[PDB]
Amino acid sequence: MLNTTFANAKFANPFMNASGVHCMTIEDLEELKASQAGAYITKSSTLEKREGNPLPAYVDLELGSINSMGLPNLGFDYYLDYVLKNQKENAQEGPIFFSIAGMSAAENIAMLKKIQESDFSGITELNLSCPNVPGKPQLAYDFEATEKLLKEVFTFFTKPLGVKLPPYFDLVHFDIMAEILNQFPLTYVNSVNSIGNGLFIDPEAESVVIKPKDGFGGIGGAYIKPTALANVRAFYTRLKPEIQIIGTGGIETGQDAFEHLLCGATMLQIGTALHKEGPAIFDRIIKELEEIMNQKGYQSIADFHGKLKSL
Amino acid sequence: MLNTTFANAKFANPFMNASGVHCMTIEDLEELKASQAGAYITKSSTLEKREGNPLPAYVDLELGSINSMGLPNLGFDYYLDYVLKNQKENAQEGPIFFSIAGMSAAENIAMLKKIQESDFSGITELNLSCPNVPGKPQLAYDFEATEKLLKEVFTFFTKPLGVKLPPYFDLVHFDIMAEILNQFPLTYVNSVNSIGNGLFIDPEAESVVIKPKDGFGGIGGAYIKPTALANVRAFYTRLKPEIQIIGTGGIETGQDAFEHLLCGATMLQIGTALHKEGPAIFDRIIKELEEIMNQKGYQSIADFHGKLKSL
Ligand SMILES: Cc1cc2nc3c(=O)[nH]c(=O)nc-3n(C[C@H](O)[C@H](O)[C@H](O)COP(=O)(O)O)c2cc1C
Ligand SMILES: Cc1cc2nc3c(=O)[nH]c(=O)nc-3n(C[C@H](O)[C@H](O)[C@H](O)COP(=O)(O)O)c2cc1C
Ligand SMILES: O=C(O)c1cc(=O)[nH]c(=O)[nH]1
Ligand SMILES: O=C(O)c1cc(=O)[nH]c(=O)[nH]1
Ligand SMILES: [Mg+2]
Ligand SMILES: [Mg+2]
Repeated sequence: MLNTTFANAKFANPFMNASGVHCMTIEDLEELKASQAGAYITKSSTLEKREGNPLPAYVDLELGSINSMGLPNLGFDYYLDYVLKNQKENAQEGPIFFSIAGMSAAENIAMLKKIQESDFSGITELNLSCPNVPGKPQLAYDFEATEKLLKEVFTFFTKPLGVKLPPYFDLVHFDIMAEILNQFPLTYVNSVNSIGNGLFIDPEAESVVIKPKDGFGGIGGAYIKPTALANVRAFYTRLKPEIQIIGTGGIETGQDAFEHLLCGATMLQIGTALHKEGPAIFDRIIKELEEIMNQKGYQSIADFHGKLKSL
Repeated sequence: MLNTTFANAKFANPFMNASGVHCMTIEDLEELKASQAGAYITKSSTLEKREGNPLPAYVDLELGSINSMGLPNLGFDYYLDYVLKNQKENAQEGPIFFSIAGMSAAENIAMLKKIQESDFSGITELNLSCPNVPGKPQLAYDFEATEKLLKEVFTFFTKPLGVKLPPYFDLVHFDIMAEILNQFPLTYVNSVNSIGNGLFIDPEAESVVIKPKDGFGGIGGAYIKPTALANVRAFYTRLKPEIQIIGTGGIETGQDAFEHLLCGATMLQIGTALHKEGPAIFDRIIKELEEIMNQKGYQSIADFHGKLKSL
């Protein structure tokens, strides 16, 4: 019922992990492969291995999560070797996704060049929105810098590429970004990364709950679903059909998934909920979405994809 | 216990209504005056009376609210005439706040000039963040336009003035805005207005829940507290001490209030919670905050104001 076509590839269902969650090591990735997830993506990588910010850096909240991980990752070479090797094996339905988050334009270009030259046949996700790198703002909030980077990327990168975007809150910003992105042979847009620089306080201790950046961190979970759905929908009505969408943000139940799909998302990523529940979440949410479809008499996602009604 | 000094004026407590909530008519305002609120503010006004966006425009949500009112208001002259006659009665402890949200820079300048020329002795709040007027983005997301407007404003406005700001999610943005604001003799900054252009969906009807702008509206309530607290704290550590802060966003309990004060807010505004509960909320939240202070052995807000601890 959930069979999905995305990036000219076929997936059993639209569910995936969100980059950064349960995808740090080969062991984590193999657990996602064994789960019911339709597809999975690697932790955003940098050219070299990176330690990350001081702990505590992640905290579970009643309405979601707050985090300032700081891009801890095992490095580009580590992830490229895993994907190449799981590619040669033909042991899964649908390609693996590879996320990169260079700490400079040159770094992103270097990793993209390596992917282009390698035998990698999967999908790449360029992260333009990490809100937890001290001194390095979200690139996608700088429209000029974003367009400049993408123009250089497309002068040589021919493989499937998507961009992970931060949430926008002004309609003109959606217009500007859509006009920048529509000029490229981009495969997809993934909205949204965490709501940047939020704060959570322990009132009894009168202090913040994470160590990095004086307690400021990316917000995920139920707190952000309204923003996530809005971003998915706003881009769905502005992007050229050639650019599909991956919806991310506040997905915990089949109903949350149904809502993202109504908005126009094709693939769906789970962050916070997966962090709390583990890979078993995929079997649960798949069953919940199928039940919603059964009650409505839908046998395919096409029966409601992007059909959100206005009043 | 809650006695507060703000804008060189004395207030019984820091609580106020948030502009837009329970402050449309003289009757609403008189009800706020009779309540236990330390101060109150008028609905943002425009030069001409406005009907507002088509209904339904406001919906109560489990985690907050979504709205696209569209600045319905009785017009600048209506509110000015009211505050001018009330001021003369000397019937309350502390000035009334007057909010303005002109459709254009020219409209804001015209209203500010009328306030300057009038005998108004209260406090004015310039709203640079309404996210619900079709085709009119939040001015405060355009740093150049914001600085330009404020420079003209201060060539003539000498009365107390604060600015209502939209939420920011990137530290560099707080730096830019702080640099801009610190060059002016502003009285305060009010963070934050609703999280703009969010979306809420009724999964059973497969439809949005508000009529304007295809269902996109400002988000308030529990959903936005992490963002609201972060904005209050980020400006508290960046603004010159002459510019105080009013904290707005997700305040429903004494604990929420305590958190805003710990961040650096001096006055506190309640929107969504007041919309749902009515003016009786002030008596409830005041007692909740005093109980928190009593348990901690605090006898004044100064005992913890801005004392949020980092790890
Ligand atoms: C602990 C943690 C680490 C994350 N790491 C990444 C990352 O490396 N790359 C990326 O694009 N997003 C990262 N994200 C953001 C997610 O991919 C996702 O966009 C976000 O958590 C919003 O989804 P949610 O509401 O399901 O949590 C991370 C989120 C969390 C909580
Ligand atoms: C129905 C409604 C009308 C509002 N009208 C205004 C307005 O005229 N001017 C303004 O500055 N803010 C307005 N706001 C925003 C609030 O003042 C407040 O910033 C927002 O709701 C965040 O606070 P909350 O979490 O307590 O709701 C409005 C909010 C709502 C829900
Ligand atoms: O690793 C991180 O800090 C991180 C990166 C990113 O893109 N998003 C997030 O929430 N955290
Ligand atoms: O009247 C409105 O639509 C409105 C104005 C504003 O500044 N904020 C908000 O949430 N609504
Ligand atoms: Mg599997
Ligand atoms: Mg009173």
